[PDB]
This record gives sequence, C-alpha cells and structure tokens, in this order.
Amino acid sequence: MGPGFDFAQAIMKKNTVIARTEKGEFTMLGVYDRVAVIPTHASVGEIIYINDVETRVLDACALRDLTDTNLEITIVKLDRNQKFRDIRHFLPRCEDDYNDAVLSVHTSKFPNMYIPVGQVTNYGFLNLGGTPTHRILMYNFPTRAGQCGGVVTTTGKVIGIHVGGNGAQGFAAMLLHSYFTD
Ligand SMILES: NCc1ccn2ccnc2c1
Repeated sequence: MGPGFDFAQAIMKKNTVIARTEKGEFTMLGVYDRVAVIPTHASVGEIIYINDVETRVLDACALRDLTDTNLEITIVKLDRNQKFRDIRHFLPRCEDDYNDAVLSVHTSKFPNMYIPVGQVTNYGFLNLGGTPTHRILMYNFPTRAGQCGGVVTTTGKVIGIHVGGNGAQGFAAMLLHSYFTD
C-alpha cells in the first residue's frame, strides 16, 4: 500500500523460506549465504524441512547475551544448494526504538500476510513463556500462534523476528548486524 509495505514485500519475496520443525511451521529469514534465523522455541534439530525439502542442518546456535540471558534467536546454517541475497546491510548496529513498522508472515497456514504494527518500543527484559529474555521489541498488535518468525521491518531496515505475544501486544527479538559477522 506504501513504501514500508514495498520494503517488507521485497524482503519476503527473496529472503524468506517456510521452515518446518517438530514444533510447527515458521517464517524463516535468510540473512546471507546459507545462514538463516528462526525463534529458538522452534527447537531446530539435525534435519529441518525448508519449503517442504528435507535439509541437513550444518550448524545451529541459540544466541544468549554476555549475561548468559536468552535472546530467543537461533542462527541456522542450512545444507541448501542456493545462497540468500545478502541483506546484512539492512540490519541495525544498535538497540533502538522505531516508528511505523510492518510485521510480515509467510507460511502454509498464513501466506502473503502483512501487518502495520506502528510504533516499536525497545522493551528490553521480558519473561517469555517463563524464560527471562533480553533485547525484546514490543508493538501494540494482537499477534497469534503461527506468526512466530515473522519479519519486523521499517523502510530500509530489518529490525527483528516475532517470538511471542500476550493477546494485546506482540514481541520480537532484535536482529543486530554484529550477530552475522562471518
Ligand atoms: N488464517 C490464515 C490467514 C492467512 C493470511 N492472512 C492475511 C491476513 N489474515 C490472514 C489469515
């Protein structure tokens, strides 16, 4: 509908896949080469389905901060025969608040879904499903099960992936440029 949705659509069309684990189907953001991200509660194993193709996992790392606190991001390297468009230049360097964000989702249950969520707060600490979690972004939109792994963008920035909600608010884990130095 406008330039925020234009940027969101460009990320979804080239830099997402449908990831299936034993815990469900998730939007999965490809960042560069064969490296993608997914919420840690997806419980990635040795094998994952990527667009319904059986795929070996070459590496999976559940990120924590230097306080040894959950960040709810898992970085996955996939045994896939094709590289992602490198979008690391769209990742913020520091923790921040944002105006006018879009949460975008693409699964078999939730195809071609775009949600204008408005203002995004640097929330920080969240007890997420009982797990102390840091670097949480918050938006005032009633997100639902199946939106996990959804991409949060503003024009020219990929800022987070959706990891939970409380019925009234939605919560995303930050993506930072420093997670993807190779
Ligand atoms: N219940 C499935 C679904 C899929 C895509 N959507 C886009 C907007 N609302 C929906 C709902």
